[PDB]
Amino acid sequence: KYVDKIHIGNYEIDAWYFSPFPEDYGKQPKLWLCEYCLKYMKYEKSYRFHLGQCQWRQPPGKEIYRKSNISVHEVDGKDHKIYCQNLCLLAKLFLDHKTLYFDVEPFVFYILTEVDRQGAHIVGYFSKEKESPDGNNVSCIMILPPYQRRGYGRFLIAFSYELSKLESTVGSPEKPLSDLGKLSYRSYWSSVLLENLRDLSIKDLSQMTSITQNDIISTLQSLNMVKYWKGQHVICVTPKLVEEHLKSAQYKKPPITVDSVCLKWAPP
Ligand SMILES: CC(=O)SCCNC(=O)CCNC(=O)[C@H](O)C(C)(C)COP(=O)(O)OP(=O)(O)OC[C@H]1O[C@@H](n2cnc3c(N)ncnc32)[C@H](O)[C@@H]1OP(=O)(O)O
Ligand code: NA
Ligand code: NA
Ligand code: NA
Ligand SMILES: [Zn+2]
Repeated sequence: KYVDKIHIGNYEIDAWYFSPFPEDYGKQPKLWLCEYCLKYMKYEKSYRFHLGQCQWRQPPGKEIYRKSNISVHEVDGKDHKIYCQNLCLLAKLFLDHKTLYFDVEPFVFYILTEVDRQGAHIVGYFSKEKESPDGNNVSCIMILPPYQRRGYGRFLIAFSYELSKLESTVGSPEKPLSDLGKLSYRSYWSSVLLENLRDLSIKDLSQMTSITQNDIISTLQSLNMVKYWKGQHVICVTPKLVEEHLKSAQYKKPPITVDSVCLKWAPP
């Protein structure tokens, strides 16, 4: 039998996918997770005890972003191994394609939290290879179900590209994307590109946004804003065509935005 339900913080969450918590753990009905250190436990009683003893009230590593009560922590898999393993097992409950859980040393993890008087509460994360041959600026990205559809995922995507910009390089999420992942990246790419054509070659857009030319082209194609002339993709849009898309119900602007002023981060 698999883990099919977790209790974390004040939430109970049903699993979407198999996650390889150890047999005894992963043959318990429900796992209880400390929302701060992500230790997983078998019993309500061991969970209650731990809550009284655990002194963590935020993720480990460095707080590299903080605006109002939104916080991002940068966590090196090498320095912070158990925590990152616990994070990956948690993540795997909601990711179909994640294959890596214990071998966390090659990754850096960016943890999103909502802060209040009690502590910094985990919302989601993304992982990123320290060295990615495929130029992936995201390995996996996950927002916990009770926080989904509220702009946190868009925030993390935007955040991952701010990192890429600061690294002066283009980046793309590692494939295959979930359907939810595709919806979110298509939505993000479209907004960013449209806004850049409201207020330019594909080469220029890629340099300005750190979106890869491939992702720009596929996005522009879905928007019918590219012409194809003898094997070159050429941007073809009118400033009013741009604005029709942005003004429609399709593109909302009530986001949480990444404020570069609140980002404390120097490139690897
Ligand atoms: C590289 C990879 O990691 S691939 C796998 C991606 N990760 C996962 O699948 C983990 C499980 N899924 C998730 O955690 C989330 O669904 C994520 C990370 C994909 C998105 O996070 P969310 O906070 O829910 O997305 P967010 O609120 O920012 O909305 C982003 C956009 O995607 C759309 N969207 C998000 N979820 C849905 C959904 N079920 N149905 C339709 N549209 C959706 C939103 O409408 C929005 O578009 P819009 O601005 O035009 O309205
Ligand atoms: Na649920
Ligand atoms: Na669920
Ligand atoms: Na459910
Ligand atoms: Zn704990």
